[PDB]
Amino acid sequence: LSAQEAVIEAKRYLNNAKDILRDKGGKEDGFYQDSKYVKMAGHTAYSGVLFALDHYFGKKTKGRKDVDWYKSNLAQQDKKILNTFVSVYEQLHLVMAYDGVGDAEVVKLGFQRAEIIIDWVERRL
Amino acid sequence: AQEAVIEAKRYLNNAKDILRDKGGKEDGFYQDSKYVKMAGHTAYSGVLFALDHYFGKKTKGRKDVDWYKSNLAQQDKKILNTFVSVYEQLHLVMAYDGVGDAEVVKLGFQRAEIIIDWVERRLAA
Repeated sequence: LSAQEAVIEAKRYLNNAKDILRDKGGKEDGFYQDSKYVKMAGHTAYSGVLFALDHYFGKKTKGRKDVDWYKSNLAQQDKKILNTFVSVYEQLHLVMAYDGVGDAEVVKLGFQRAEIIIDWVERRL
Repeated sequence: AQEAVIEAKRYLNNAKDILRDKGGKEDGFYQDSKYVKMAGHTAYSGVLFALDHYFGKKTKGRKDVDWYKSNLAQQDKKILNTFVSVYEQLHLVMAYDGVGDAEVVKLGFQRAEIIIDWVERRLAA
């Protein structure tokens, strides 16, 4: 993969996640009621963010890549984007992917934050 | 009495004041986690204060999140989901992890006022 193919794929995970919420999330009264699809959507969107960051940054020697690894790298580049990322981690990786909670307005914001990180990577590119 | 509702709102507004005065907001993120945590805990404790006054007492042990959820499930599902989102945003993301995405925090606080108004509005039934 290359600069822009990597960023395109990242954006496809995002749109796949939005598609999942739209089609299977069961939005009623501002909340996605079907928890398993909130988790799937959150995990997929988060993975899109990590795909973009995985390419934009580097490959790491010695062991698994956790939230800290991403935090270090962003913290050297752009504090706004780091903060945006920690917010995406909280909203997509923990609230959605782990807890299964889909407050639709909060989710929309969390995806806006993920798209900001993808579009950042693409701009820096 | 049911100035339980007023005291709940004092916690919420105190929480907003702490973020304004000590949260260190920058580029849309509160930079000082200490105060994000404090604000979150205070706002969340406000909501619990209104709830504790409406639902009263649990016969054995201490309350936790499951006690509030099962009490709210018997009452109304929109309000259940609203409270879960409060729990996610104010108790987990802010109070515990110290993450303050100001736009997201605002929604969390709107959800909290929704719950306090629901209490006020049931108690005057």
